[PDB]
Amino acid sequence: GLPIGWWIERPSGWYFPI
Repeated sequence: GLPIGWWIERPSGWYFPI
């Protein structure tokens, strides 16, 4: 969802490690 966080997302962007 957001480039920042932990790793890449499914739809787009990155996600958080929680």
